[PDB]
Amino acid sequence: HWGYGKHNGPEHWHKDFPIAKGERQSPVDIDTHTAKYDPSLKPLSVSYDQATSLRILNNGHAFNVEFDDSQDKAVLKGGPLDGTYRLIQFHFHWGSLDGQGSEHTVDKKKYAAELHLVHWNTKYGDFGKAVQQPDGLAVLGIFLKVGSAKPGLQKVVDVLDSIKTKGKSADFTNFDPRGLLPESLDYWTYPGSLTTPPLLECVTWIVLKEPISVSSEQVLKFRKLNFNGEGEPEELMVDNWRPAQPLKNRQIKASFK
Ligand SMILES: N#Cc1ccc(S(N)(=O)=O)cc1
Ligand SMILES: N#Cc1ccc(S(N)(=O)=O)cc1
Ligand SMILES: OC[C@H]1O[C@@H](O)[C@H](O)[C@@H](O)[C@@H]1O
Ligand SMILES: OC[C@H]1O[C@@H](O)[C@H](O)[C@@H](O)[C@@H]1O
Ligand SMILES: OC[C@H]1O[C@H](O)[C@H](O)[C@@H](O)[C@@H]1O
Ligand SMILES: [Zn+2]
Repeated sequence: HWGYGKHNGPEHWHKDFPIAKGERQSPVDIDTHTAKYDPSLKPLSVSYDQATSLRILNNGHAFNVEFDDSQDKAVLKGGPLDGTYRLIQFHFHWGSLDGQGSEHTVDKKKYAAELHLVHWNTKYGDFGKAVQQPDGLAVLGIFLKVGSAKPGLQKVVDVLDSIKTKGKSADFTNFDPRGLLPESLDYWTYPGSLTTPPLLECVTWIVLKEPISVSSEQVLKFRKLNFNGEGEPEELMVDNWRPAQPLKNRQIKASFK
């Protein structure tokens, strides 16, 4: 199956997922000089005060923190979005070393990691139906740089030893995703895709300009996870990022002048 290694990584995905060479693939490089302020963007609303986290899962590619999406609790609205988008999960992509790990790049610069908060458009009723629609998903992307520790991340870090291998999960109730945000909600936005197979072209990307800082110790613990299952030869879960894809017939819009 697909992965990130030399033999099943991003350069191979197109053989089973031909949309990998499609017209609005993600991630992309964000050229900050060509991005244009867009006055048509409405204020962005990240409304996570009633979020209900449930569980954390090592799925063999990353770890997902899953939320109750059975009703409107944690939602994302405004900005480029038409309607209400419910938070379903978040996960990260990261590197083997601090100089790489992000999926999006900013003027070609790679960050140490990238957080994706994944939301689906409630007009479509369920996630599976949303991923059959051009505007089915919205992903809020946040860059991580290494510096001071992020207190709102430490609970995540500290549970990772209990989900080291593929298929392991743990209870992860009462986690507040608001502690993962930076101060500013300035962002870039463009239409794109899932960055992992099945690579579906359903996503409105909203990428925050301000990174969060995490400590070296925090990201080092991400890198102790395993891609493999229990009992199998250890393959450290590192470099689980897709490189930037061609922009093609797209423009990146900025929320800020
Ligand atoms: N054996 C094998 C194998 C290699 C690559 C992939 S792909 N196209 O999903 O990256 C799948 C299976
Ligand atoms: N199913 C699914 C799925 C959800 C989000 C993403 S991402 N890396 O574009 O946020 C990838 C796959
Ligand atoms: O426990 C994590 C978070 O869960 C939410 O449902 C609560 O309303 C918040 O007050 C709390 O910070
Ligand atoms: O035709 C002019 C228009 O070109 C488009 O490509 C830009 O997105 C708009 O901002 C601009 O007003
Ligand atoms: O908030 C997420 C998790 O943080 C810590 O692991 C707590 O001990 C646990 O009870 C909680 O589920
Ligand atoms: Zn992702």
